[PDB]
Amino acid sequence: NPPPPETSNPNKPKRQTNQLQYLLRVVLKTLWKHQFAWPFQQPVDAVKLNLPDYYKIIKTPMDMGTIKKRLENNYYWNAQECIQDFNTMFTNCYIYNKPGDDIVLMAEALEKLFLQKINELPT
Ligand SMILES: COc1ccc2c(c1)C=C1c3c(ccc(OC)c3O2)C(=O)N1C
Repeated sequence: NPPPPETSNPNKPKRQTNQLQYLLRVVLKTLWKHQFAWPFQQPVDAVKLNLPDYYKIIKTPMDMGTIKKRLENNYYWNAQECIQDFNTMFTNCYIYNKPGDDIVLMAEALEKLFLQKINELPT
């Protein structure tokens, strides 16, 4: 396994915004409880899951456990930065797999719920 994505970085500028607060309290914590959330709650363990090709294909890994810790650590500058991490997580799934796979059906449903929840954010 590669090292997991960082969740802290002292020289990176931090910020707390209403939208980032909402992304943790509402968006992530709601997605987390979905029946299809479990494959996305932690970095992919290529050794445990027997996916030796995973990090040969996926060069910008991301998962909701990392995102949750980044939100809790006020790692992001703005909501768009966190939204980009969700989008990276979803697109990684589509890239590593192919249409119709169970894991892709799961990501497709989670992506639709995610878009529903970020359609309107606080001001
Ligand atoms: C307990 O956490 C788990 C357990 C098994 C899981 C995953 C995470 C997450 C996966 C995953 C993918 C592809 C194949 C796969 O299994 C063949 C798979 O399995 C994939 O793209 N992601 C994100």
